[PDB]
This record gives sequence, C-alpha cells and structure tokens, in this order.
Amino acid sequence: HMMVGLIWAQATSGVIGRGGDIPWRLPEDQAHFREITMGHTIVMGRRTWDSLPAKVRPLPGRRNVVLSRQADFMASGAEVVGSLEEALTSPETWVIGGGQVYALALPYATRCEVTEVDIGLPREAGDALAPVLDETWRGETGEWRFSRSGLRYRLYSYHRS
Ligand SMILES: CCc1nc(N)nc(N)c1OCCCOc1ccccc1CCC(=O)O
Repeated sequence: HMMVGLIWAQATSGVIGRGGDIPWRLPEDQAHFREITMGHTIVMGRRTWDSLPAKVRPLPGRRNVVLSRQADFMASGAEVVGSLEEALTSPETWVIGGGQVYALALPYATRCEVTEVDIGLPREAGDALAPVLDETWRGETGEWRFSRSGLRYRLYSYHRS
C-alpha cells in the first residue's frame, strides 16, 4: 500500500508557495509542515529543490526524493528519480512542490494538507496555483487563527479513498 499525500501553503487567491519562494511570513506553517512530514518520504521537483535555502537542503529528518527528467542532474543528500512511480516506494509519501509535481501526483493522492494564508496576493504571470480539488475530497475546514506574524491562517485536512 503506497499512500500519497500532498501538502502546500497558499494565499486566498490560490497562489502557492514553492520551495523557498514564499512571500508570507507564517512561522507556524513550518511547524505544521514538519509535523506532517517528519518520519516520512518527501518528493519534490528540481526547481523546488533548487529554490530551497542551502541550510534546509536537504530537509532534515526525512528521506528526500527529487523528481527530474534531466538525466545529468544530481543533488547531495537526496535520491534522484526520473518517474513519480519510482518515488512512491515508501508506505507514506508527501509531495511538497511544486506545481508541476502536484499535478503529476494528484491522481495518486488520498490526502491533502493545506495551509491557507489570509493575504492579498493576485495571480501574476509565472505564479503557480493550488491543485483544484473536486467533490471526491472529504474535508474538515479549520477556524481562522492569528499567527504570531499578525496574519490570519487556517488549516485544511482533505482526504479520499
Ligand atoms: C514550510 C513551507 C511549506 N509549508 C507547507 N504547508 N507546505 C509546503 N510544501 C511547504 O514547503 C516545503 C518546502 C519549502 O520548505 C522550506 C522553505 C524555506 C524555509 C524552510 C522550509 C522548510 C524547512 C523544514 O521543513 O525543515
């Protein structure tokens, strides 16, 4: 049984953070992200891996896998694979970005963990949007919470079988 999960953070506009490209300051999201993914395999694209801050490259305490079709691409502290199917060896796999990988992994996913940030961030050219969730996703919607940054945010935990 190879369970796939997706986890991301988005503005209310749907615009998602990708790797180190995160425009909002929301410290609690990192603790939330770590609580979900710790002790599991995490899968990310090349562009996401590249945009990671060097201090968190690779991400500590987790089996890092990078999805790249470029055959010459290497990355210290992570396993590179050329197919998403090859990355889903573990019993629980979390896909952590970016947009292209989300879309590839979405048909396989049975869980989505979403952080929505209450911040004005219009869609602009080059921005990735959150994967669209259809009526198959069963979801518990969290209450707006105030971050110590001053921003409001809430947690969505979606699932399907
Ligand atoms: C916390 C950011 C984040 N939050 C959620 N809910 N989903 C993501 N896919 C996500 O991005 C994960 C990849 C980027 O991760 C970082 C980007 C900049 C600084 C620190 C981290 C995470 C470091 C860590 O997890 O130890």
